[PDB]
Amino acid sequence: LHKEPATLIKAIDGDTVKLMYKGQPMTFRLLLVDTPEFNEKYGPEASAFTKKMVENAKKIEVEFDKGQRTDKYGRGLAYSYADGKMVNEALVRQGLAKVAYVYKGNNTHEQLLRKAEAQAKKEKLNIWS
Ligand SMILES: Cc1cn([C@H]2C[C@H](OP(=O)(O)O)[C@@H](COP(=O)(O)O)O2)c(=O)[nH]c1=O
Ligand SMILES: [Ca+2]
Repeated sequence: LHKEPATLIKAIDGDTVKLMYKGQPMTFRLLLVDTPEFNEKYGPEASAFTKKMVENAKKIEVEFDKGQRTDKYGRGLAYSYADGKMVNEALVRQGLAKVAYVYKGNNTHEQLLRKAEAQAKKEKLNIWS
């Protein structure tokens, strides 16, 4: 897998963000995670967490996995990094997302994320509290 550049256009919610990628605006949906919707418990906290992470970053990157790069809604499917830190993993590690939507061929970072979820759950963090 390869990191590629992108620039923040707008935070949207915990697991979706609007980025400029190859010069085009796209909504990205973060691979392998599920945040609560804004309307649901921890939803605002997930949204706040991702927002700060992407807004505070000097450098945003996206990393596609080996399989589909866009979903049925035309959202980009990627791992995203804020100054070298994976947003996907960080959400899970904080108990603000569950590992989810694990599809064959787009799951390179599955076990990394499951390990973070296990640590979050052990800490009884947020969603696991
Ligand atoms: C994360 C992810 C979601 N999706 C689709 C599956 C779900 O379809 P449905 O909308 O039919 O439920 C939806 C979940 O996204 P959200 O959690 O953003 O709603 O997005 C993918 O197809 N691939 C993916 O890797
Ligand atoms: Ca969601």
